[PDB]
Amino acid sequence: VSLMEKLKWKIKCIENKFLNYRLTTNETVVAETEYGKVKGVKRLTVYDDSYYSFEGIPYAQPPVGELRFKAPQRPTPWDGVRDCCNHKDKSVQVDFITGKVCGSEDCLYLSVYTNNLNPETKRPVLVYIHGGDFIIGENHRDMYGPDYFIKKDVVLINIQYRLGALGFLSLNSEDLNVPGNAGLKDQVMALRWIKNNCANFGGNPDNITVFGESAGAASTHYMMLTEQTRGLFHRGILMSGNAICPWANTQCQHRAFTLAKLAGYKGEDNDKDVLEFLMKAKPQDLIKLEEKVLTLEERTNKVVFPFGPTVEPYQTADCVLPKHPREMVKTAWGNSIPTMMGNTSYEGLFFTSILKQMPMLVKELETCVNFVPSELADVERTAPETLEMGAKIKKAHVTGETPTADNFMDLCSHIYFWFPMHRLLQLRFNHTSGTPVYLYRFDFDSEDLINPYRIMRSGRGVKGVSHADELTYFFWNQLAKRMPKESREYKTIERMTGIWIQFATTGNPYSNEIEGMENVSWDPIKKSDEVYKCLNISDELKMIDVPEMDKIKQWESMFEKHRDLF
Repeated sequence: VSLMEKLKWKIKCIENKFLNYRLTTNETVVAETEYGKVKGVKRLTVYDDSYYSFEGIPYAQPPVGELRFKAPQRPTPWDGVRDCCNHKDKSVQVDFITGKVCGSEDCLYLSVYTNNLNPETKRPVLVYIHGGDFIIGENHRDMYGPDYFIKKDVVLINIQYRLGALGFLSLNSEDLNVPGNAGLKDQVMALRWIKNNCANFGGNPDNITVFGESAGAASTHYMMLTEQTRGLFHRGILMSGNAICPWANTQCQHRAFTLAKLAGYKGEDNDKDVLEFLMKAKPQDLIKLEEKVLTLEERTNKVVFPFGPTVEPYQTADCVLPKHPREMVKTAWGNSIPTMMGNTSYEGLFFTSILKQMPMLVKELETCVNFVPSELADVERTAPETLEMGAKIKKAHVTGETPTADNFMDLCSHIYFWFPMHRLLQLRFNHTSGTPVYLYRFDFDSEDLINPYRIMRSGRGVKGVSHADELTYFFWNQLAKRMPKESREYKTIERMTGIWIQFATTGNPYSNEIEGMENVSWDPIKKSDEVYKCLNISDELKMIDVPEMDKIKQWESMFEKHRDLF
């Protein structure tokens, strides 16, 4: 991120602070929770809608001291009224713009928003789990403002969960009670809080929808797979990701020692001594060093992040992932709830600035062997069969004589998003009883309204609908502005929030009340479908054959002689 962009961001931060003051009213309100009373405040939006805001509701004990690296524990109840009129800190992380460590270990909070605390009818509850690769993100309204959803009669809840090594350390030794996935266990505890408390805010505990984007989509999927959450919610929406994406989990049990060593540990590699050192470390030090943890071998093998969701090495009471997610799909309770899945029309445009920093990456398209699924490839990636599989990937994405950066980004859309979605759909049809799954494709391009992710990819002036570009149409953020009612952007806000709310309400995303949806016949995907249909969201709403299907089929063809692994 350039120094000019950093200055513009700082300016936006300050301006956003004073806008948020002007949007605060003097009306506060008290609501009940199982742990004690909370005070919220009525806020305005720039469109002059209003909503009651409760931020900083604890769903777990602060995971500090001996609770670091442990599963979340239930919070301590209080007498009196807890002030929830301001946000709490985010989980310790490297700030995506400034490059500096920020946040706090005291981060296990959720925020609840509704336009009416005493409505005449119990309301759909929508629960957003943010993305950020399990290493960044927050529920702060400078990125996740509820301003668009609260136009309608729903309850919206935005959770936090532990990130990085603090959320995802895993150790093999059963005696230490650090099996992994603390951050997913935070999500479980938040979902339990929501089921038990949403009625106090006007919500319907029999009608909860969980949704998330990127790592938040993998998280939502993990919440639909684990027995820990069986029956806690009733619809799921996976936006640009799922739990069988290659980036969504890793076996990180040996990496705690490496982190400890980077942080000054002088002892031997045994879990007990490694843990005692890590329990004494400053959390900023651990998070700052995480970028150095992956070894030369792991980088060679394209491991993306050192710490993340993992298959837990032994069983505990709070265990979230007892087997690989592909195996968990086969018995998952969430296969039996209405599900919606989708991606943007140019996911891989996310990698724009990486390709600018490392132009030589395009040389990987010469043979494409490094993109062959690891379960199909020989270790050296020199076997004739592996070369043949790489050639099939190359045919799918290299459209001209010389591979280009755009070819690379198109490949990225498939390896990270479309192909795992296809593999999940096909796996799941073998373990569900007709519960519907609906596909969307977000294909609306604008630079008149943006979100901070565009700054990350150095995406100013870049055309195309990148990963995370849809979040602009769901959440207010500090870069947003009021848009005219007749503008294409305003209409897209209404359509996206409208479709999500309609799906959350009924489990069917179609409604004749959404502008431009009147002539839409949106069927879910059937086991017998050879070509997926999706609702393509552009300036118009249209059912189409998924344009990516041909390339999806070319990826699938690598498994023709290895169908047991598909």
